[PDB]
Parts: sequence; structure tokens; C-alpha cells
Amino acid sequence: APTVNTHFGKLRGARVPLPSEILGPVDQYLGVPYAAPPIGEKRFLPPEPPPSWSGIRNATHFPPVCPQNIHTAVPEVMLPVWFTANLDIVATYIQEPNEDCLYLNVYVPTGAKPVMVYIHGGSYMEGTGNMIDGSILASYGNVIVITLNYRVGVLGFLSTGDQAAKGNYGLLDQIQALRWVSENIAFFGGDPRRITVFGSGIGASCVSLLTLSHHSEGLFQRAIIQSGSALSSWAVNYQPVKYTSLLADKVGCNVLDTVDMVDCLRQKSAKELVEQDIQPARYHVAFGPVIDGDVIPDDPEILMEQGEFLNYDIMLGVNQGEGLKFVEGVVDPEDGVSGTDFDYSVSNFVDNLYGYPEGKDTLRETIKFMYTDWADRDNPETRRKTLVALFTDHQWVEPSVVTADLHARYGSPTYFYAFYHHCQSLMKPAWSDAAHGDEVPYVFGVPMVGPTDLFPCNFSKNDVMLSAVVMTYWTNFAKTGDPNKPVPQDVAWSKYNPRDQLYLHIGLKPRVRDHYRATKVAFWKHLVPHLYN
Amino acid sequence: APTVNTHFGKLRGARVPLPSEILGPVDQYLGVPYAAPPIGEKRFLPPEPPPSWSGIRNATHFPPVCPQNIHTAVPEVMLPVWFTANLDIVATYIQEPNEDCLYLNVYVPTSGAKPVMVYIHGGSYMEGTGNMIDGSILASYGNVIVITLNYRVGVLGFLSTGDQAAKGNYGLLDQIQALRWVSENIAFFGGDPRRITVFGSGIGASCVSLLTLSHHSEGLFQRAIIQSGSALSSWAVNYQPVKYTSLLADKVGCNVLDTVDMVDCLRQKSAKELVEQDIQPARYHVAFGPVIDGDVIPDDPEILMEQGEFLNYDIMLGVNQGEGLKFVEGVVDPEDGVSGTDFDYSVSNFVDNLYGYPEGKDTLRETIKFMYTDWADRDNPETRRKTLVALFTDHQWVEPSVVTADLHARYGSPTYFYAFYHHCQSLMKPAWSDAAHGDEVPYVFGVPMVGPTDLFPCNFSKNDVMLSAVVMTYWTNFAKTGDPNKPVPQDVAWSKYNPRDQLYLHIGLKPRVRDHYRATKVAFWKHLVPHLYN
Repeated sequence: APTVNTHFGKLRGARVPLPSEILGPVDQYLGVPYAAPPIGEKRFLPPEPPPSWSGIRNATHFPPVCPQNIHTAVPEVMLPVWFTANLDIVATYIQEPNEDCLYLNVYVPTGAKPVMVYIHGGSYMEGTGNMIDGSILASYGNVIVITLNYRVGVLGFLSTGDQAAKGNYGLLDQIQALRWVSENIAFFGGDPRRITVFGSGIGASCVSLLTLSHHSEGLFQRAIIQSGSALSSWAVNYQPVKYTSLLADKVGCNVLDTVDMVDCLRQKSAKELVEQDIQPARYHVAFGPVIDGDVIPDDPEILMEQGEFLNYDIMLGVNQGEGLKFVEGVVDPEDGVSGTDFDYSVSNFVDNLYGYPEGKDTLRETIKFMYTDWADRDNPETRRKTLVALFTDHQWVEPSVVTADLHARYGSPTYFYAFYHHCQSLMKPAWSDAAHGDEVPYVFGVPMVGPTDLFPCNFSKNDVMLSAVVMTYWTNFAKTGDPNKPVPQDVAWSKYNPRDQLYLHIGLKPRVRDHYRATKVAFWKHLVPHLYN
Repeated sequence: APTVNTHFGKLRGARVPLPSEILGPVDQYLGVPYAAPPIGEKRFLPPEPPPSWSGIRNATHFPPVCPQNIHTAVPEVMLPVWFTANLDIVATYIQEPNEDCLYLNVYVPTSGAKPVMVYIHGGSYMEGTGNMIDGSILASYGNVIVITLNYRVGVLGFLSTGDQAAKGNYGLLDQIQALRWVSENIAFFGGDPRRITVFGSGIGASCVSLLTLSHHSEGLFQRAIIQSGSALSSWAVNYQPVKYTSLLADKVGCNVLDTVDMVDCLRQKSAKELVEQDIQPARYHVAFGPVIDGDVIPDDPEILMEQGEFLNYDIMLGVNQGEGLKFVEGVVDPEDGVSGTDFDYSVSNFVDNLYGYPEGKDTLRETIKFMYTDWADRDNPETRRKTLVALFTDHQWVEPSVVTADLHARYGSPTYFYAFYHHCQSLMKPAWSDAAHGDEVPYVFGVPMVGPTDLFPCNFSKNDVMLSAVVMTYWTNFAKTGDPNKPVPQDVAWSKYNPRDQLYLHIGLKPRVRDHYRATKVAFWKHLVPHLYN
């Protein structure tokens, strides 16, 4: 009977043993409420402390998730491959969503440990931390892991552009639960002074926005930002009023007064709100974080150059083939791409991102030239690879590299990595590289357990080894802020600085390199702004 | 007493032994006239057959060179390094120029009729002669006949009024006349008229490339070697002849109403003054040179290339690593580096000189700056110097030559491409430089077997001798058969170049075969730059 006393009462979890002998059992407390239910009047309001419970709360099962709908159309390119490919299994977790969803789960190994807090996210529309089991890395690394479910969708990110609905409510739930962890993880044997928060995809964007938030001050010390950033085109919504008014239109309270319209939208059922389709601009988001002046006073890059996040230890990275779905729709059975298709895709990308400025033709020709392998011009498979690389560099690699440059500007510890490995399975085509979300199983130690319903890949021994080393780096950074100390591998991960640009090649043979795709990074960072107004 | 009978009479040469024992002696006939003296009235006229002589003509010494002046200002970038650096020794050869300067020199080895090479010298279309180069080494080693000729140069060689008064291209006409002479008379020396190749370096390579595009050159030669030159370079053909011609006429005060009367007045003047006049053309352009006349060059060179004139010739061509050395030497600090301000200044100046302030110049300048910046080592000045060299080297030499090669092997005509990645060590060139303009000529003519000379004081090692032997073997093999690999084997095979494989040979102390020599920059200059502006 694993029991823990907290500032709000006692709760009992369950001790679960891992299938493999080598790692010992972990004690998991499932569904701990961190805030008062955001229901009724609390809707579209900052979270508030949860009420106390007198007895001993049973924490063994999974509370209902926040209102979300996977069948509703969402930007497919954003969601991780293991999510869309296994939507069927996703349905088992996502069934029975409820508005009262502000809960978290804890996994504790059997002095004080670091505390990892993982923020999930698919598209700011769906997702839950209920998917992932934090047991395995907790057991191997001897770290306390927490998973969290926060308000999502309209209830989580609706904004009216004013005091009627400031928005950014998901971030508020995250800081509220981070405060909960800071105040109460010492009860579980954790180290409040050693707290790190990490996420993949959109969750990484949430974390990166948190390090730029004044409200996040003092709660956490380190962070990991995986395959995400606050500078991406789909990170922060710059036109909230338009989509908010569109939603208000569809549900039938469009009124002139924003306060009256939100008092309307409090009455409607959450099922109606989620079931709506609102299609934003391609490679943009409809409902998400907005520049409110309180949580995010200004544009992300502004807060970056100002120097808020220089006091945190940050490790971040990208994957080689993130933008798989940018090209999956056009690939022929010959595993190649025709020149007409290449031109069509590049032109469409320019149209979507840059919205027809002056000098568009020069930019289009420059992009076509820069991502064409002139040593193998005629080859279609190389065309497919470069068409992947275009989206992968522009959407993921460049913002993350800019982030790293802005962090280590004054010598603050920073680490950069590129994931060059992935499982083999049927969820993804064989010709693909490591796409979006394929690093997730390794960091959470799926290879130690083997194939599961969410990750049915055929795992080999090399998969287990790479899972071990990557999770070891993660835990070492959590404990010391150094991926190399105190536990050694049985290669040293050097620090990243703006002139050396030292990064870690993670793969079957990990190593140290420099200037990760520096040419394309500089092309996007420097040359592209000059061509157009 | 080496004597030879020709269609015009008998001549006496001299037998000379090479300093190295292994190579045999060669017989040289110096100053064989291939045309009538172009003096007075025949000035600014096409060449005419040389009058015949009854007796035996002495062919022992070097005739006077064509009227030219090394002291007068000339584009320094165009001239080869061994020329400008050893201008002092060049002065000894260049002394006492004369207008009676249509002569050639033959060097013959001592089985069967032998292939014939004709070397077209050239520094800048202003200067130079075939006298400084002694082909005895190449003749002895390769067992081939070598000819070095003198053609009209400067004002007398390329004056053009844009009309029938002065069509120009008289130097091209001179080399056509000499090619006709050797074609008709080399069999007397034991050569093979069906196997003749013409080759040149720098400007001479541009002359050869223009000749292969000329209708007047059909049937005289079969192969050609174009080294570090092209007909597509910015200084190959003068597109503004009338402006500089009128400038010269104004300078000498021969300005009258009728252009025919003007060229008559130029005929009346002394030869030296026409040389001494300073007429500085646009930077990286030429003042006096070949023009689009409609007779020798009917149209623009690329038009003749795409039309298919030169597909009947076997072509081998190549470039060097650091041709554009002079483009950066003026700005290099004693630390062997370049400041970012210097880099920006030089790049902007290059854009100004070449493209002349078009619409969208600002965007193109930034694109060019980005493309030639090593973003893996941005702050390093030495790599900045290397990239500043490579910019000029690619734009002026590599891109036109690669375009030429692509236009030749389009329908499968045999083509060969090479890149020279080696050079001697010497004081004429700074130690940090790669093979610059004119560092390949010593090896093809095999000076390393002799050792250091007045014109190449380089400190030759054994590797120099070996590489020189290999390259002259390749050259001679191509001349004999049209195959660099046949019949004499190296003691690597040079594959053919085609637009799809782009196979080339890496000539150096480590020879090998590669593909797509700097394909990225070649495509950048060939494709993106035209679209960048207008």
C-alpha cells in the first residue's frame, strides 16, 4: 500500500514491477488533482488551488481526459507518427473525455531525487499524458517522473484579444501544476531544487514558452525541448480574434461585446465546442498561445534576446526526418518524386508560408536551387530526401538552432543533439528517416520492455542499448545539469557555444560534431529575409 | 646540317642535344616565314602567302618579335604569374620588336609520320611571343613535332572599325594562315597532316576555342587542347570595338570623316606609337581583341557552340585550382587573411565591374556573398581569402570551360576534362597559393627534366619530374590517337566526359577520377545568377 501525505491530504498508489528483472519496481500514484476543476465559472479563468480531501484518495486508475476529439480534422503534419498511425489504440485512451481533467500521475523509484515533469502535446487540440508510462526511466535512472493533463483546445487556448478572454490557459495549468510539484514533491522523496520539465513536439513549444514566462520564475531549473520551439510558424497564434469570432459564429453566440460572448460560451457544452471544425492557415494554428502581455508580454524572440531563459540549463535537439508528412502525400511507388511534383510542392510551400510578397519568384527559384543536389540532379529519391529536408530545416532545425545560439550567448550551459536513429516498423515507410516522435520510445525506455500497442516496432538489442544511453544522458542532465556527470557510459557530450556549435550525433554510433547543417541554417536565417520585403 | 625542303624552298636548322641523357636530341628550324610581311599596305589586311626563295634559308636564330610593349599598362589579372613575376627576363626576349614578325619555329624529334602540335601563346592580346617556350623537351619525350608561331598582336593585330574599313581579327587570320602552312608543308618534316592538334594557355586557349568555332579553320586540324581559357570569358571577345578604335584614333590625331581614310592614316603612322598608346578598357574587359565580324566569327560564340561547329574536333580542356590569384593579392594582409570589410568591398566591386548596376543588384550582391562564405568557419580570415580566390576562379575560368565541355559532349563527341591541383614551389608566387594562372605550362613542356631555368626558377623535386612525365604522356597520347590513355600506358585511366556523368581527371601528385567538378558553383553561376536580376 504505497501511501504519500501531501499539503492537501493522503493518497495511495500502487507498486508495479517492470517486466524485466534488471530494473526494480516503481511506485506510481495515478490521477492526483493539482487544481480546482475548471468548470462553470472557472472556465476561461486561471487555475486555482484544488480543494482538500479528508480521507485517503485512491490513486490507482486514470481519470477522464480533457474534452478532445481525434476524429475531428486537425493539422496532420504536426501530430507524431505513432499517434496518427495508431489512432485506433489512441481511441482506447481517449474515450470518455471530461472537463474535470486537471490531474497528474507520479512514478517514484523504490537522498532526494531530481524531478522530471513531462508535458505532452499533439497539436494544441488533442493529447494526454495518459499515453506514456514513466515507470521504466524512473527505474533505470532513479528519477521521480510526473505526467500531466492540462486544459486543451478551445477551453485551453481561446482568446478574445482582451480582458474578456486573455487565453494561454494551458500554460497557466502547466505553471499551476509545476507549483504543485515544487511545493509537494519533497513528500515523495524528490528534490525541489532539481526540477526539469520536458516535452516533445507541441509540448516542447509549451516548455520553451514557459522558460520565457515571468510566471515560471523559480519553479524549475532545467528543461529539455525536444523537436519543438517557440519560434515555429505554428507555435503562437497571431490572429486569435478571427478564429474566436468564427467559433462564436458557428455555435451561434456572435455578439459585439466580448464579455457577453464569453459568458455565452461558458454555457455551451464542451462536446459542442470540441466537435467544431476550424481550419486555420496551412502550417498555422487556430487556437493556441497568444501575446497577452501578462504570460507572454512580447514576441518570443524578443524575450529571448532580452535574456529571461539564460538562467536555466537547457538541452534540446532535432530529428533528421521530422517533416516526413510534408512529402508523404506525393511519393510514388518508385520511392521518388518527379520534377513537376517537386516544383508544385515547393511553390505551394512558398505560397503558404510567405503569402505572395513582392519578389516571390526570386525567392522560389532560390529555394529550388538551394535544395537541389546538383551532383545527382536527375535522381528522384534524392529529390524526395531534399523535399523532406526543406520542411525539416525550416520548421524544426532553424528555430531550435537560433534558440541555442540565443541561450549560450553569455556562456549559460546548453546542449544540442540530433537523433539519427529510429525503430523499424510498419507505422512508417521503410525509406523514411527518423520522423517526428520516433525519439519518444527511446527516452521513455520502450526498448527495455519491447514492442507495445503504441509502439509495435520490432526492437533489437541495439535498440535497447541506444535507449539506455539516451535515457542515461537525460537522467544525468537532470541530476547535475551535465549529461556526462555523474554516471559514465560503459563519448563525452561537450557544451554548445556560438562559435564552436558543438553538438552530439545520437545514433548507433554516437559522436561529437560541429555546425549541424550550418549552411542551410544560415541560408534560412540570413539570406532569406533579404530577398523579399 | 639539318635541312628540309618545302613548297617555298630549302631551310637549314640545327640539331641540339637535351641536357638529360635519356631524351634524345631534336632538330629545330627557327624563323620559318609562313606569310608575307604585313607592313605598310598589307597592314590591317588578311595575311598573304610568303614569297619563295631560291637558295637555302638560314633558320638558326629568332626573328624580331611583333611590335609590343611590356612596360605599357596591361590587365595584370590576365597575364600568367611566371610572366609578370619574371618581367625582367621577359624583357630580354621582348627587346627589338619589329612589324615583320610573321614567323614560326619547328622542333622535330630525331616510328612513322608523327603527330603535330601547334602552340598558340598569349598573355593579354597585347603582349607575348612563342619564342620564350622551347618545345624540345616535349618533342623528344613524346616523339611528336612541335611548332611555336608568332602572330600579329595589339593594335596591328585586332584593330576594328566595325565595318569593311577594318574588320579586324587579324591575329586569328594569322593563326589560320600558319595552320594552313603547316598543314600543307609538315609532311616534308616527317609529320602527319591528318594528325594535327592546336593548343594554347590563357589567351592562347581562347584563340584556339575561337578557331574551332571559325568556318575558316575547317579541315586544317583535327584535335585541340584548351587550357585555362575559353571563348565565353568576359575578356575573350571585344563587344565595343568602335569606341576604343575611335579613342585610339583621337589619341594619335588620325581623326577624319571616312573610316577608310582613318585606317589609311593609321597605316601612315609608325608601328611603335600605335603600341605605346594607353587605352585602358573596362576592368576585366579587353580594349583590342577579336570582334563579331560576320566573316571569321559570324555570331556570338555560344550561338556557334549550340549550332554544332566544333563537334568534329576532339577536345581536351581543363582548369587550375587558384587561377584568380591576382583578384585577391592586393588585399591580403601579412597574416594571410582578409577582413570582412575587405571581403564585402571586393565582392561589391566585382559586382559593379561585371554587371554594371542592373535592377536587383542589391539582392544579387547578398546572394553572392552568402554563396562564397564558409559558414562552418565564418570568422576565419584564411578561408575567407580562399573563398575570395575561388569566386574569381569559378566565374572567370571554371564555369565557361564547363559550359564548353557540356556543349561539346552533348551528342557524344569525345571530350576530356581535367583539373590541375599541383604547382612548383618558388618565390614568384606566395607560399599560401594553389596552382594559379600559368602554373601548368612548365609541366606540359617538361622543364622539370631540365631543372630550374630563367623563366621558371622553381625548385623542382622528383615528384615534379614524375608528374610532368605523366602529363606530357597524356598530352602526347591524345595528340597521337585522340585517347589520353592510348597507346602508351602510365608507368588510372582518363574516362570520357559526358553531360550526365561529368567525369574528370584530378591531375596532381595523387591522380584519380572524380565527377561533377564544383557542380554546385557551376550551377549557381549558370542558372541562379541569370534569374536573380531581370
